Amino acid sequence: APQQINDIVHRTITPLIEQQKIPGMAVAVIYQGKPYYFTWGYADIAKKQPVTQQTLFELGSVSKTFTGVLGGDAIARGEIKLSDPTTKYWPELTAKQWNGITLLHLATYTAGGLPLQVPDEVKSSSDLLRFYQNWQPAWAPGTQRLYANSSIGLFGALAVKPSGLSFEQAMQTRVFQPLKLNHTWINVPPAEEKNYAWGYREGKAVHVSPGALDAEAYGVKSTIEDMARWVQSNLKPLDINEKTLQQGIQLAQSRYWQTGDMYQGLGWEMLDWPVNPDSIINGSDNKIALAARPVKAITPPTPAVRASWVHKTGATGGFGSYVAFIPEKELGIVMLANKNYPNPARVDAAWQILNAL
Ligand SMILES: *[B]([O])([O])C1=[C][C]=[C]C([N])=[C]1
Repeated sequence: APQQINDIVHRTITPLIEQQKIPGMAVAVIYQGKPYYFTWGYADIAKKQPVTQQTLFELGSVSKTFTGVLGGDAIARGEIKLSDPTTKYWPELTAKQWNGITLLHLATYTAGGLPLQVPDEVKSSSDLLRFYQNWQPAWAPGTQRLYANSSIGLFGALAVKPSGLSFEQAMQTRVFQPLKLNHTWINVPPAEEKNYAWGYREGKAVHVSPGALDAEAYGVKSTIEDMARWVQSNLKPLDINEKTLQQGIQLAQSRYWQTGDMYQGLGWEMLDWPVNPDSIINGSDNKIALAARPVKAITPPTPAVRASWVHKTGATGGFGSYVAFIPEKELGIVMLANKNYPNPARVDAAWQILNAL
């Protein structure tokens, strides 16, 4: 890396690790459309295995970007519409609530109070349906934003319906492969197990446990290299050869709703650039990010705005990730750690480094 970049990263990251007590970390800066990688520490402390560019990490919520992108591609293919009511795809979903809730609502957390999480007692397809049928909304559709896995997960389960594929095959075929994310998995195969880092929560080594709609809402595992490649793709959609994906990417970055100074895409979250750092930093905090907030509709939605600060945080019980990019400046960063540390800290660091370029 050019010394500038080096200095920046090191200057900012080291202290973060030290303070947060992060066992491993990989970072990639995308500068002028070129990535530069940094790794630190361990992937597995016990076996003293270090973090490399091949180490796999749990994306947690950053999976939502993928979901949102696979959904846009489906839209671009003419297989679904955001305006379609949910029932068109899950006709058994017969209860009165479901009435006017469309794919758009689900995909954006504005359905009217769907829970953050799917209850752990929900296992079968039967449990699921019940869960849905019996859910009672707190608000009218399209009035209040509630960050929810059961909201977005559901959208992604249904988006792939017309295709005929399972969520995983569709992601693979339609997203991973075309983009050349060969080390990106929902289910990590045996041949890759050796590179899969241990999450660490309370000194204990942990892995994401399976659950309803996990693939769809938080099930991706990937590497710093593939992450960087994913960031490059979202930064320059137009260079993507596959029409639908290209288009699909752009739709995921479209602005459907606004709250405070933030806009809701399809998995992505964006702000206007330049941005008020206090805004994003503090906004990232759980108390704020997970709360119920009133939304204003953008009618019609605004197409992907080059001047933005695009991003998404993500976490599992043993990991914590962050991605941010500014299409207009051809810059981004990706931060992967095998420890779930505080959001604002991630935000602060990303902004420091990115502000410096
Ligand atoms: B996801 O893993 O529920 C997620 C959302 C917002 C912040 C973070 N760290 C994770």
